[PDB]
Amino acid sequence: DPMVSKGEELFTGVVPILVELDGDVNGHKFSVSGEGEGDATYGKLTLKFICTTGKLPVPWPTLVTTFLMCFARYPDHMKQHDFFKSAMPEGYVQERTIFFKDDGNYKTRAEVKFEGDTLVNRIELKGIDFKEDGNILGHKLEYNYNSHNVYIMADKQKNGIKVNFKIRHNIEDGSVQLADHYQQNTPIGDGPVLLPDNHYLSYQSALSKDPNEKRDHMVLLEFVTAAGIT
Repeated sequence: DPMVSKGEELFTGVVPILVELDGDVNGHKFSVSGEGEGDATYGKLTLKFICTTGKLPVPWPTLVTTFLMCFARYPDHMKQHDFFKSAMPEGYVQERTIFFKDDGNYKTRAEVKFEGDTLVNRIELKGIDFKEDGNILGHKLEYNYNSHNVYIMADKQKNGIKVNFKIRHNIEDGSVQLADHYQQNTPIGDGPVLLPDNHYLSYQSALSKDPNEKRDHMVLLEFVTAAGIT
């Protein structure tokens, strides 16, 4: 299928990635840069993010979802449902509202596309209505991350997809902070895209620290696999 080919020929091997984020949460401004690589053959991403403005004013775990669904591994039987690769190289826009139960919300706009051989994710993030002393602005979330499925459905009238899901971040006292994600993606180009049947992506995420890094940062290892269309 020459449409499936175009996506295979873009993602076949290891692809370099660059991430850039500008954020303002409750007027606490910050910028983050990430670099790493993805190998969609294995659904694998390896990334390191650095807060280039100093201290990150929110917990690194709260940004993991915001910081590349094009690197999902779609099983062979599911390749006709991979919207994300089908939009490349022109890319797609990924927008979110993330509602932190009993606290503030993040609104995010990203553009994911190739710049030459490099896959780029440019993000603006605005957070409003946070509690200065809540779990987020008060840094009470643990530095870890649970596995989650993400359910993708077509958004046919917008030539794109909608995605809905809950992340539960562990709090230091042993409870959980719910982060309800609402998401929409639309292609940046005017060409055809694969609009999927309902399926999900399964995420595993591991957070760590670079022992030789003195700046505020996060090392992120993710594996992502499509399923749910037997």
